[PDB]
Amino acid sequence: GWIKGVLVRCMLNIWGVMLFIRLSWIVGQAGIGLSVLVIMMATVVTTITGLSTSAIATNGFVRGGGAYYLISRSLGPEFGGAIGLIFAFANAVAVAMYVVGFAETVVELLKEHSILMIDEINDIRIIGAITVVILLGISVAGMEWEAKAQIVLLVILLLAIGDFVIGTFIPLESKKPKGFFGYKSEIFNENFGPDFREEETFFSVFAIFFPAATGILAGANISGDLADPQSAIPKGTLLAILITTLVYVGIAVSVGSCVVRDATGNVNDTIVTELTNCTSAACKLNFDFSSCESSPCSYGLMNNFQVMSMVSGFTPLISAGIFSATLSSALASLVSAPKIFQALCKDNIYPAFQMFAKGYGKNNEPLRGYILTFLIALGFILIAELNVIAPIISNFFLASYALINFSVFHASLAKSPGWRPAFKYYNMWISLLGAILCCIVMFVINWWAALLTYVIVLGLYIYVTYKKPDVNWGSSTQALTYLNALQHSIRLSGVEDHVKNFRPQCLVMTGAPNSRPALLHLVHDFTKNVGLMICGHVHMGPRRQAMKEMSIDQAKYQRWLIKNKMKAFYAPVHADDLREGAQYLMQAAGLGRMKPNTLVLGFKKDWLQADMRDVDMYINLFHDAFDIQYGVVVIRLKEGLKQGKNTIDVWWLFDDGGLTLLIPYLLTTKKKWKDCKIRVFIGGKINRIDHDRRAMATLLSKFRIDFSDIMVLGDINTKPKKENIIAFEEIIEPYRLHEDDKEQDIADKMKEDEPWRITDNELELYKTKTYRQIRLNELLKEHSSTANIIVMSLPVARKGAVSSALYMAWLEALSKDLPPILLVRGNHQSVL
Amino acid sequence: WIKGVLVRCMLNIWGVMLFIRLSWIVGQAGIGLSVLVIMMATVVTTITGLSTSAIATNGFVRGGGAYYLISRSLGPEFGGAIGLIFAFANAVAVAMYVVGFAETVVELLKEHSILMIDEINDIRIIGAITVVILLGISVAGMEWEAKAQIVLLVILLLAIGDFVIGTFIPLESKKPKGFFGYKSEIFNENFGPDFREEETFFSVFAIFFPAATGILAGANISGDLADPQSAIPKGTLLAILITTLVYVGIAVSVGSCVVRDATGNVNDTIVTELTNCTSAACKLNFDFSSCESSPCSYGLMNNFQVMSMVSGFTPLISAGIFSATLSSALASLVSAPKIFQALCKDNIYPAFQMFAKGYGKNNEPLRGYILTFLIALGFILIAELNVIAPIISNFFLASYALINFSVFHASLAKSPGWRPAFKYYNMWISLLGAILCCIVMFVINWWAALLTYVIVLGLYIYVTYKKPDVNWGSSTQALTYLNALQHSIRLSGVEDHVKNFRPQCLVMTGAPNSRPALLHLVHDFTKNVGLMICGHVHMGPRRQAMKEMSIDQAKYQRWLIKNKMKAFYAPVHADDLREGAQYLMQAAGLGRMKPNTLVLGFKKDWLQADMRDVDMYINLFHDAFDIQYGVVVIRLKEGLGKNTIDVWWLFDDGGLTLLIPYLLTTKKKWKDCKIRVFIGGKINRIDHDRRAMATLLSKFRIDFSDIMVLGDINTKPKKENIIAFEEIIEPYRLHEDDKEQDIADKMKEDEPWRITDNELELYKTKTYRQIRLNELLKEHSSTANIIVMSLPVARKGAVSSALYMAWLEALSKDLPPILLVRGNHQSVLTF
Ligand SMILES: NS(=O)(=O)c1cc(C(=O)O)c(NCc2ccco2)cc1Cl
Ligand SMILES: NS(=O)(=O)c1cc(C(=O)O)c(NCc2ccco2)cc1Cl
Repeated sequence: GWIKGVLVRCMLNIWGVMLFIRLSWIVGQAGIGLSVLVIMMATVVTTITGLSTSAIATNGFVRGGGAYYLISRSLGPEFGGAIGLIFAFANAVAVAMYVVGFAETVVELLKEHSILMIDEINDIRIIGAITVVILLGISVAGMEWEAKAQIVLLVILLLAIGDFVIGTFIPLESKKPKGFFGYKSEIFNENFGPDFREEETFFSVFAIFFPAATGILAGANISGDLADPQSAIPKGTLLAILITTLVYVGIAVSVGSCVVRDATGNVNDTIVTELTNCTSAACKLNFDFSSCESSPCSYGLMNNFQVMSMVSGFTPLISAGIFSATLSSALASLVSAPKIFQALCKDNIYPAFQMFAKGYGKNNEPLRGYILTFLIALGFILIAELNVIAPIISNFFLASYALINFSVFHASLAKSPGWRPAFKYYNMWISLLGAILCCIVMFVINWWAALLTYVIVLGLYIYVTYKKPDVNWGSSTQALTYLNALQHSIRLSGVEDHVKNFRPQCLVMTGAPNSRPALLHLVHDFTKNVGLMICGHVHMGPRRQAMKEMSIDQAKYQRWLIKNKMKAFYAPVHADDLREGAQYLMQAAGLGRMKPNTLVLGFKKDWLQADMRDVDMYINLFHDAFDIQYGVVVIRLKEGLKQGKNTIDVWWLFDDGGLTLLIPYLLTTKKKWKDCKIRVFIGGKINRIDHDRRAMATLLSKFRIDFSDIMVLGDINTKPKKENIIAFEEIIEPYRLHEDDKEQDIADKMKEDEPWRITDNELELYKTKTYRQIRLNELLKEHSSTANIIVMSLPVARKGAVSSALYMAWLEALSKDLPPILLVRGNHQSVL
Repeated sequence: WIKGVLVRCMLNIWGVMLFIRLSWIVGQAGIGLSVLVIMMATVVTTITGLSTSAIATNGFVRGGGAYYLISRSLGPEFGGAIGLIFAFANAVAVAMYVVGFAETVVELLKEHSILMIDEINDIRIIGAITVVILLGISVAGMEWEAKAQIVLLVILLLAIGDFVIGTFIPLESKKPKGFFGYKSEIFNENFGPDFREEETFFSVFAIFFPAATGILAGANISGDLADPQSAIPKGTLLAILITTLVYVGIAVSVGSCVVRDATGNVNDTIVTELTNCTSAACKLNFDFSSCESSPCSYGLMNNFQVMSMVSGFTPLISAGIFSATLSSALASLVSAPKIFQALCKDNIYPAFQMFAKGYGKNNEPLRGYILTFLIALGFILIAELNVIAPIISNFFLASYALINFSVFHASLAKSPGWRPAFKYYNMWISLLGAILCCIVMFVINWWAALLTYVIVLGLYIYVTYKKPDVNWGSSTQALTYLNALQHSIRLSGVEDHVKNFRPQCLVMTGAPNSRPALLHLVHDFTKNVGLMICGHVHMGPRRQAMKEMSIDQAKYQRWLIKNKMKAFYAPVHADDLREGAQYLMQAAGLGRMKPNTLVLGFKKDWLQADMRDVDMYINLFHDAFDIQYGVVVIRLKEGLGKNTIDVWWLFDDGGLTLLIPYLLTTKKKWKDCKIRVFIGGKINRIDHDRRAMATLLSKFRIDFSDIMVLGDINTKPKKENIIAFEEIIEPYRLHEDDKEQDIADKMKEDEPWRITDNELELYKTKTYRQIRLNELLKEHSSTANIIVMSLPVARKGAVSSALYMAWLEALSKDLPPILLVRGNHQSVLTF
């Protein structure tokens, strides 16, 4: 593997302009020990983030290529996106940092040669604009060029830092005008001072140093391909942070022991005999610093930001090295950030940003993404001063690192993916501690900008929480949502008591979900968010071709159920007939306590023109649903289409456990039937109108129906009319067995060859039930004609007590021409 | 309803800070700043009131505990978080009110002549004694809790009436101090902001926020209302409206009545003299000099009896302070232990369970009492007032911020039980309120805010998965049930194609109490990578089936959740085992969580059992294969080199034979694996087949120890094993050649399962292969933790069930735990 390549790229990202152009003021403002402290703290947080991103790279997404899929699925759909935004924005503003550094170095280069000084902020702005022009011109195309240029340039950078540690080794009297002393002992003692002359504090110089150590995420996940991408990249990058920390400590100590804080650029201010009062760094010598305690100093350590780069020997090589380092870091940042934006746009967790992904050229680079990154980077370039801008970039890098640490901690704690340890010091608690320390430290720097950072993080969490995108868990890593669903189902199965909640769970026995859409919508009304709907389908046919047909039907009808705004589980079964497959579904479907407890059938509207064997299976389906204590709900809709305008009439005619009252109430809460007034109809005696009405009203207050009105009807149990019974017997006539007219042997033959014939004996035996059904239909047409939905208790009979033709004729006569009617019968156990 | 809970809420909110500190606050801060402080505290309290109003209007009829309301509406995690924070806030607020009462008592002693010691220590001793007497009243005060509160409210309104009457009554003795009734001349000097001795705008707000607290404690905590859905919103919100405006009124009247600098001395009664005095002190003649140059002792700044100086009949006003403070303390000491015991009974904190127990007429926690009134005395030791007040303010702000953020989070993420339907509620209002609470939480104190942030974050981390690991703790099914709904829908909506294959097992063992080791072995390779459904076919009468199935389901699910098994007990009712297994294979599971493999224990004692049962058990194999399922036949011994998991790969069945050992290895008990993969290949360059199988293994991430290629299969075994097999199958063998044709025909049609001599002659090579494989397993794999071999398979009706089970018994005769695995041709590197 190219541990060499990863090392050189991570180094070149760290070894930028903040590496060696500001450390002079870092040690001049603070001292030796305090600079060592800030370097060590930046090292601690950087190595915690390095261990975190090492845990990202080596395991959990070892096979997975690319940064963003790994950071998303190996962590969580929520956690990856925020990291992407903040770290991309941090790179975008780092571009501004490094071009400002190049610009101020160019200003210093021009100042000595130029006879006059143009506006300094304007000079920095125009030079930075030109540098970003070169940056984009390089970043249009080419990656092997940077892959070689990094190895080309790291040697020159090491030569530059060697020139720093060697320029003091050669002293010179011409170097004495500037306050230069060669590795003297007094300088280190002078510079080991904990609080110093500049008003800025410790956390200020912490911000001034911190972005230099940032950028380690580039080689771990942002880096892609480059031969071996795993199992040795973490060790190489960790070694990179370690060696950068060692060289930072070395150069800080060397510069602190090198040069005194304030200096006078003159041959004067040298005292022949003054051993007392220690005016300069060299107390007995006092070569340079005198009379500049209150006067501004031209070439001071803290007063001049770049004195170490000017007083180092062979300084043109230093000047070239500054350009090389800052341009290399700028190229790295500006090839990173736009592709980060484009990657998050392509994954489209946030469709509001999705159009930024362009892929204009042969490479997938975003042209409009390049323009947007150019604009925002130049916007931060508009601030031509580096001292206050550097904390801003520090804030977003350190915040992104804190989010990475907390994401790694949450991934280790939850371990929804594989997420092996596969690392030394893989501990999640140390990552949590690093994240907390990062949060506090980010706060201490620029409390207002920090508060805006928490605001942005909370807003990102707010957006990603309510909106669940089928991006990474949805594509190629469905194991995450599978395990979440499995864990939630196991948790649900752990509840001890089920008697508290009836929880209406429906098994809709409609074969084709695309067919009968209004009935599926009506079922979805009462089970949308209160219960489980399972749209069963019994596929009969050859068993050899059964499995492929069932699979393709599952795919197609599940796509249909998801496309329409429904929450249904398509469950297909293979059986010889309807009854066997329905038995399969009713006794076996569901997981744990997500098992259907009501059976929902559509009214068989073609029972007149269908074979009576199918009607027998329909009625026996009613009966063996009642055997398993299911609740039968029969829906008869005009399929040529529901609108809620006035009322939803409920006809409480039987105590079925309260299902026929529970379903209408669940209809009201869906905001489609919000403007619908429940008007319960009950059957009581004329003398008992007040008692029944009052008790029923209290019973609804127990169901919390909040009835509009309750009307008691004495019209039931009367002879319906001459016409309606005529129509009923005309409906019966094709299936009626006229045993009176036929001979007894002929009647027995016609009964045995077709046992579904309705006879004259049980027609007169069940006369009162038939008259009750017809009378109820008359009352429905009179009182419930203007109603959105009608709910009544469906009639039942003992198994074999009635012919199937008679039972379906009762169901047809009861619901003849009404609006959508919902005949409900429930198991006798209470639903409260 | 209104007056039942308004009295309690007004007693709670009108506390110690109404009387002694309001004058001081409107002295340090101007009247404009006092109005700003009271108004913005009112904004915070009203936002919390709308949040808790939505919480109460969430659709459950009556919840006893307000914490339990938070729990059933938002969830166990947030419910526990607000419960703990609010309980601690009430516990420390009890100490605050005790310190306030002790302050009034000690400064009344200073009003009198008797003073035992320095007033600072007198605060400590009086606070301790008052904690003792409040314990004496606290244990059982049912008549004091209900009957005395209306009297206390009457006394409090009486006291505020005397305050107004005192504002409207000038007197000569009030003239040396600051007292000028409702005049602009001192309103001019008093309007200005005059902060003194390190005081800031947020510090006076930090001590003022204790006054506007406990809006939940007054009415919502008790949970005894005629209309809990509707009276709770009107009980609190209107109370705030009848509270804070009264506050504002005082903030005006004091600012209009008493001067910012008042000399207690009677010496500086200036004669009517022509002196300018641009300061408002001499606008009316009395100078109030030398109290601003030197330390002062009166005038909204250096005294707190200035409000008592305003009001006549000062015993009545002092009784007003006493009644208000003790009523607030009594409300807090009732609120906190009840919520704390509800936390323990909800089992969110297992270590806290010892606090739950209590005895009495109504069960109350004595452990909670002793801990709260111990930490109260711990805060009594800090006698300094404006240091106690900020930490109670911070903790109440923590409770309110957590409430608002949790309500907003439940509204945002579309939580399952979220239909509040409150008259005027907005989720954005709650979010803004939580943000404002966090900001003003920080600004008043940084270390306290940091400690609160770190403790609530640690609590959130603890309740993430450590508590939902086994027992999440919610006794309400809904927050679980509907939740799984979306997740199963979250599983159903994804287009998995055939890319995602997971081991989804349908174990067929009727009694999970029997064969626990087999269930553990199945759980080993399906713990976190698939679905495991233990299925039971209940045989018996149909009439008593449902109750028997319900009892068995409850018992076996409790057993499966007690032992660390993640399984679903799925019972089906059928006449025979084959029909129930067909039910479970066809229909069990929902969405993408449907069984993919069939797990069958090896039918030991099949020699003793009737051959019809063996025939049905064998027909289970052929039914599973038809529905395209995978069959594993574990012959784990039920009595319970080095550690090794041997894999004999003799057939290409979709890689399940290799997938099962890999899933075994990624477990704690099988961490040491040393997988040895044996394969049968014809005699050739062995290394070719070895490296091809090695590449196929490296696809599976198996980390093999060695692939051994053995060609000793397909040879005649030893004669001992063959005759042993012959004696095994002898009782079930129809010797058609030995006997006559018609006896054989009678025995065949009577017993179709009899194995003929023709089946033995046809399948001689297969039988020899099975018994030779058994010899090879004994020779090569005698010492191993697990053996996994491809399952023998025959076409339907080709072999008798006796011969088939004799093959399965001969193959696995005296071996370690052996799994005979056959899979559908699906899992070709798809996992
Ligand atoms: N309401 S119905 O009688 O016309 C009806 C109709 C159907 C239906 O076929 O849609 C159905 N599904 C079972 C099935 C058979 C073939 C495919 O699915 C069930 C019923 Cl009850
Ligand atoms: N693996 S087995 O053949 O010995 C077996 C064994 C059992 C078993 O009895 O545990 C079982 N349960 C079904 C049942 C019927 C009546 C009671 O349970 C099913 C099977 Cl396949």
